[PDB]
Amino acid sequence: TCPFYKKIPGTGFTVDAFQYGVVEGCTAYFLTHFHSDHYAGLSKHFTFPVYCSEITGNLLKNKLHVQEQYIHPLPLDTECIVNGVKVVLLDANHCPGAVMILFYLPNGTVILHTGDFRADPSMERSLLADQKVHMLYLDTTYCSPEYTFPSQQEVIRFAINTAFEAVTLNPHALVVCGTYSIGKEKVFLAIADVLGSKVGMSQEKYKTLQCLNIPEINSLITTDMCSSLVHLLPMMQINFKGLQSHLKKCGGKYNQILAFRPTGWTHSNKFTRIADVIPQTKGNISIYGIPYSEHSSYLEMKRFVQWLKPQKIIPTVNVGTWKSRSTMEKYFREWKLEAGY
Ligand code: NI
Repeated sequence: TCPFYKKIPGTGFTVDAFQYGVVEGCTAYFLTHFHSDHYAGLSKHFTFPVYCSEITGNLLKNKLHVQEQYIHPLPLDTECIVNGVKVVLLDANHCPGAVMILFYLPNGTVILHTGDFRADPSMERSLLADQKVHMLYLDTTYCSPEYTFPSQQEVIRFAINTAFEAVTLNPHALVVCGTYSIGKEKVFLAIADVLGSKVGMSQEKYKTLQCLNIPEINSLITTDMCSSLVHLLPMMQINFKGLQSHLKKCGGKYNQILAFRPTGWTHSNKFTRIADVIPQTKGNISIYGIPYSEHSSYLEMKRFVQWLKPQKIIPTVNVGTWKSRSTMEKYFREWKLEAGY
């Protein structure tokens, strides 16, 4: 059944709750972003109102074939009334089109639902600065102090420098980047830009990217693989067997592959810096795991929450085990006692 952490009290609303059939008493289904664990269950047969960003609404229409009459896109940073309740969508700094949602309940309670987010100090100067938030539905993916990672900017600088050096030493090297969802587009776009190439990909992935309102996108991507020296492949194909295979397909146009796997966190984060990362190599193939995250680090999460000073925190991630739930509740109390709210 629909878990309590997907329901917004005092409303008929639910958040990211499309896989339970009809939820009894739901008058509006919000969708924070187009990732499959969140939209799971949506299709062309859905006949309830879906509230979301413009970009998520482009993906619902074009990729899932949800009918236009049930898609209600809202602008960001704008007070909107939905079924009698004032709401605001804020950028979540996750993937394209991802939002946080502010609900202003008739009784005076204010609720923030972060969806999936990567906390940033810039959020401290959004419409959130303007009133008190009583309850926080929090993306707790990385809520443990071991989870450190570099800035997105640091990681992109590493990738750009690595790729440019490799291709300038060997003009017959191919760059490949893995993907299995929207998000992390800066990785492959920044590398293709430094190399003066467009990125080449499948027709399915090109169609996905043409939904994202990225400026000048026609200048940056293509379905013509042969004209491109940055290829995108399914993340599943980013291994020695899949890459050797792919290289056969290019007809001796290339003699070397340099590949990127943008992971979340991986335990080499606890020891090594970005400047010191090394690839796995077999023959003429090298695979780099780079820690490009679209979720808050522990310290970014902690800073956001100590700034916001909520009265109550409801985790939405890692809620399935008693050990995880207890661990998280201990950190929340530490933060509250340190900051004095
Ligand atoms: Ni997500």
